[PDB]
Parts: sequence; structure tokens; C-alpha cells
Amino acid sequence: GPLGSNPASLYRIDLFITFTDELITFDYKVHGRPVLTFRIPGFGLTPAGRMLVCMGEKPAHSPFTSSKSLYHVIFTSTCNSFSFTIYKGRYRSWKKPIHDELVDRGYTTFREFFKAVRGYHADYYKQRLIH
Ligand SMILES: [Br-]
Repeated sequence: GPLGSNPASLYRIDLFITFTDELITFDYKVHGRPVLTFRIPGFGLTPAGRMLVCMGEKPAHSPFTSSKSLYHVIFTSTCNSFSFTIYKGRYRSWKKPIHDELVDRGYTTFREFFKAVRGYHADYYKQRLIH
């Protein structure tokens, strides 16, 4: 396959969303460390419900309990493109994302990119425990 990708500029954030009945956790990571973490009271969700939370939508709640599940949301941007991609479980190169979106916008500074990334879940950030 291709020997590599060489984007002239690349900003990336990996958002790990952990679903449990008691808490849902949002971990924004760069270079393997959280740069922002927040948590909301958990609720039951269907698989489509979890994807909608990953998209930043408000899904219907379910009364049913479930076991812990990890979703991996990847934001990347060049100066002229922005990608939004959602995996059930962790990213793998062989794994098909459950949602993949490409925006013809890009970002020239990381601060603007990070602000744009946060906006996807801003309504959940309003619901955070430590407020
Ligand atoms: Br919090």
C-alpha cells in the first residue's frame, strides 16, 4: 500500500467516550495524554444512541443497564480539510468506522481547531459533574 501520508499540516484530537450506566466520560487526548476530560451522569443507550452521543446529538434514553463500552472519536484537520470519524471500540486500520465525515473547512491554528472540536459536544459539556 502507500508508504505513508505526509500532510503539510495536521492537527489531531482523539476523543474517547466511555459509556457506563453511572457515568459517561469524555477524554480529549493529544500525544496519549488527556488535554480535557469531563463526565456526565450516565443513562442507558442503544447502539444507535451511543453513536448519536458520539456525533454530539441528543438520543433517546433507555432504562436498560449495560456494561462498559468504549467509543473512539477522531478529529483531524489540515489547512483545507477536517475529518470526523467514529469507531465502536478503539481505532484499528483494518476496522470500518461506524460514522465517517469530511468537512471542506480546515484550520490554520490548533487553538481554532480545538475550539471547533469542542463545539460538537458543547451541550454535554454543559451537563458535566464538576461545574
Ligand atoms: Br466533570
